[PDB]
Amino acid sequence: PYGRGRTESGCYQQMEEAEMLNHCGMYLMKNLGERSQVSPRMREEDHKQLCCMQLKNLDEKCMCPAIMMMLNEPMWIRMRDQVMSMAHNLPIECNLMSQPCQM
Repeated sequence: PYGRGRTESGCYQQMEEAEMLNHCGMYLMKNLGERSQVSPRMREEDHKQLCCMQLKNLDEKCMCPAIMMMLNEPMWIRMRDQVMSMAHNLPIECNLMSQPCQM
């Protein structure tokens, strides 16, 4: 499902500047803390192309090691515990972190 590859600050720093896994996070963070209570039909955006977008703006080497740091930003701590697995196949189905970093 993942790999092992540590390194100093890099892609992460380029991530905040190009918050790639920030919008795809809201979709996963929309049930992590949102008044499910809904009078009308429903309501909920979908940014799966805005993440798969900037994710490309990043390097193919930032599509695995960076993600880790993505869930370390000032918006991914405990609520990310869910966006962790959710954003584990989202970036893979895009070929971002499919299986780049291995053992």
